[PDB]
Amino acid sequence: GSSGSSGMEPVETWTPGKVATWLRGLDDSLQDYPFEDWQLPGKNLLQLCPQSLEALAVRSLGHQELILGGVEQLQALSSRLQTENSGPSSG
Repeated sequence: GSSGSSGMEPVETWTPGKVATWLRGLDDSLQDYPFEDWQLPGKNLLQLCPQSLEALAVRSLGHQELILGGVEQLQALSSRLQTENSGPSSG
């Protein structure tokens, strides 16, 4: 099925077609990289590394820090503690 911007699903589940949107937004310096081609799934987006990115023509550090940095925040919101049953309440 398809959800309508309802709920904050984990990135580890996100599809390799949405990431491109989350990557292009991060910054323009990255908007250049062929995301639509990267076809990289979320499960891999949260398990990325400075040794792999290189393969995608991402050797430069500055660019790595930009992404890797934001990913660190995702791994958190994505990796929850038995949220299925009960999770944190923001209020």
